Amino acid sequence: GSPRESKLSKQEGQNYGFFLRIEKDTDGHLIRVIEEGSPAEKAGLLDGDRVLRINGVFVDKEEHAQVVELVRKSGNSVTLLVLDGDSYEKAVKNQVDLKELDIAACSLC
Repeated sequence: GSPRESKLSKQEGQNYGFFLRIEKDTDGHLIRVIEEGSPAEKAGLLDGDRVLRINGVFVDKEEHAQVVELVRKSGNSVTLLVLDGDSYEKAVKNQVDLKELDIAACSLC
């Protein structure tokens, strides 16, 4: 499956509505527990998605704290490039260069 670009917006007094996790023996910055009615929910985030980029910044190899800090530094809007859990785990298995993944697609019909 393709990565997706999710554009989240929130107000002061709100959160985006998900947890970012590192899990034992699991690769990637994991999105977990999408809160009902949240910006994350509205923006198409899914449990098990990995965050590849935050506002264009490649974060797959960054430490958890630095990924969370980039979210904080983004303020009340943030663009996430995410990849679903199955596609991410297949990509790592297949030695796909995650840095080259982009949403741009174009086919002639």
